[PDB]
Amino acid sequence: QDFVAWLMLADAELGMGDTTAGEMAVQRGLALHPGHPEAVARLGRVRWTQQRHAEAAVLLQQASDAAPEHPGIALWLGHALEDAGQAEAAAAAYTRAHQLLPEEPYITAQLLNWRRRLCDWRALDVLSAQVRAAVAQGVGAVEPFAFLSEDASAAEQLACARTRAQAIAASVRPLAPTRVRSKGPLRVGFVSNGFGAHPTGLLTVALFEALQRRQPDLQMHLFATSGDDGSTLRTRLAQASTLHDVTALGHLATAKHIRHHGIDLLFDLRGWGGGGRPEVFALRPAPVQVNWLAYPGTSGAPWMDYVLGDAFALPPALEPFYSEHVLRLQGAFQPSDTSRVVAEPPSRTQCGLPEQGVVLCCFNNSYKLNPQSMARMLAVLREVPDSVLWLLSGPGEADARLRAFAHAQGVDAQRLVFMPKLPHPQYLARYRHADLFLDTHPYNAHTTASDALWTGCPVLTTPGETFAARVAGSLNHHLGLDEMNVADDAAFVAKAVALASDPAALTALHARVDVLRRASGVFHMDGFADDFGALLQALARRHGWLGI
Ligand SMILES: CC(=O)N[C@@H]1[C@@H](O)[C@H](O)[C@@H](CO)O[C@@H]1CP(=O)(O)OP(=O)(O)OC[C@H]1O[C@@H](n2ccc(=O)[nH]c2=O)[C@H](O)[C@@H]1O
Ligand SMILES: [Mn+2]
Repeated sequence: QDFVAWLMLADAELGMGDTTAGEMAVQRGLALHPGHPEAVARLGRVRWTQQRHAEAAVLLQQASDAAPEHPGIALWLGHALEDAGQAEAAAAAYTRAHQLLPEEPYITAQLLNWRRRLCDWRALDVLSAQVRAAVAQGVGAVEPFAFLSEDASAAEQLACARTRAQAIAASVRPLAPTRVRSKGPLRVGFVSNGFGAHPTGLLTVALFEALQRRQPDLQMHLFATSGDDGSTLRTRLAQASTLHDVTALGHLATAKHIRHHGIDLLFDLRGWGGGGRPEVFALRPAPVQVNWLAYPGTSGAPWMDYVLGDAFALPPALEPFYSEHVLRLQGAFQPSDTSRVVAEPPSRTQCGLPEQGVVLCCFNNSYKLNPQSMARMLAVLREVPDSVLWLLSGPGEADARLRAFAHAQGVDAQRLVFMPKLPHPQYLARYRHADLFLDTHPYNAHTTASDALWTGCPVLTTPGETFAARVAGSLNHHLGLDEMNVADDAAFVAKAVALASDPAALTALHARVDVLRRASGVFHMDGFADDFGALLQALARRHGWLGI
């Protein structure tokens, strides 16, 4: 007959992963004091872990109303609103929560991440500062993936990453160590939530296909942390490897499953950004663990032996900012699905383009569209009379905010065009109307840059000082397109303008993109598989492998 105790014990089930016996406890808490903000909020947290995202928000909105000053409620409400797909309302609650506890960094950082997603730039500079300070001070549980959006050095990214990795490591007891097998075929494993219609699957599929044909001595094992999505990608990946569906397994069981298969080299294709699975790596189920492709920066993690980069994206000057030992592929670090035949799109009109005019384009998640990147794109529009800027439609009112900024920047708002979300092949097809792709800084197009070039659309970029800001530049460089890697904003604006105001030169550059996309190594997955396989083998011998 004890109220406080019920919620306290309901919390103990949560914490230990007890949705069902935890709900019995919360419900009985509500049967003593019905409508009490502390229980009403808690019931909404149940529904939320049970994945009843919409009922959660209805309940958490009650509490919030019953106590608009309770910061924990304000915050919990926001998560539910977010996970219920209500972007704008979600950012309002974090805005309130931040205002209730102006100096709680944990909240500031989630606030910042949501504003960037909605292209809401109010007091952006102050929030960015507060997040970076929090990284400095070790506080805030800033997430390394979110941090990539900030203009922060490689030194700051390492701080963020390694603090985060160290907190996780302190809560985890690694599996007993093991060594790379001495003899026999190498077992190489990759952990990922994106084996299907997602960037990781999309980038790695033709590569796994080539490895299957060309590197018979390496056994590729995919550990998929997501179920089968019906995509040809997922099916092709399963056909080109041994795919283990470990969706549903906890961290410990996933790590145990990897160990069960005696994986020699384990690759994190998550990496710091997915649902996670970070403790799966903290458990050290494989003797050599490699950060590659998925997370574009250092893991900062004591459980990660290596990072796999390339000479341009991960140049020598950048090595000290990586906790891992750095390995490099001979060409670009990024593979791609060179089996794609880009289809033909609907007419320009049907894609919301004017029938005439240069179409500048930047397809990229909203959080990469920062003021600096937008402003240099708007500058090109201002200098080139009939051009247009093509963007992906973003969440909530992001599109309207960009429109207003275009106006504020002296550009007719209607010269922005927003592509709705489209299955991959239809989206890829859109590039055939694109004249020039304008990269963002400091977080480049990554998968979208690969898409553009594969279709034949040039990418203009300003290689920066962190790996995430040199990816597009690495593709350009390995393709041979160095004139498309330029020094700074002024040079980026001047280059996009020289090209857009001269349609013959722009056409010549499309023809040059086409020759180089045929000739260069960037899009030869046979040679990528050879180089990848040889690296894997050399790395395994360095750890005792005596070969097949
Ligand atoms: C792989 C990589 O280099 N970067 C990581 C990726 O590995 C990771 O798993 C993901 C998790 O956050 O973060 C970035 C993705 P990143 O590489 O940044 O790729 P994004 O720009 O997020 O691209 C999303 C994907 O959706 C496709 N698209 C987009 C819009 C549309 O309407 N239709 C469509 O098909 C694009 O081809 C792209 O492949
Ligand atoms: Mn298995």
